[PDB]
Amino acid sequence: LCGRVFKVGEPTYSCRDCAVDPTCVLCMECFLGSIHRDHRYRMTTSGGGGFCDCGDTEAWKEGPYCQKHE
Ligand SMILES: [Zn+2]
Ligand SMILES: [Zn+2]
Ligand SMILES: [Zn+2]
Repeated sequence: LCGRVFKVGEPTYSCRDCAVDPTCVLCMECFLGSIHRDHRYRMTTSGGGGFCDCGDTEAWKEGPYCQKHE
């Protein structure tokens, strides 16, 4: 699993099509290797803290894993 903890200023990505709720997010590496880069995504700059949800089926209605972690 990715598990990346976001640092100050780091971009986080959600998918408006696949996220189960708005707290479901991916780090940049997982987002760019995921199906969601072709979807309606939303980038929010992190203030630090929280973690990447790559791999969590309860976080994503489709495409829970990126190509690196699948
Ligand atoms: Zn990640
Ligand atoms: Zn990943
Ligand atoms: Zn998506």
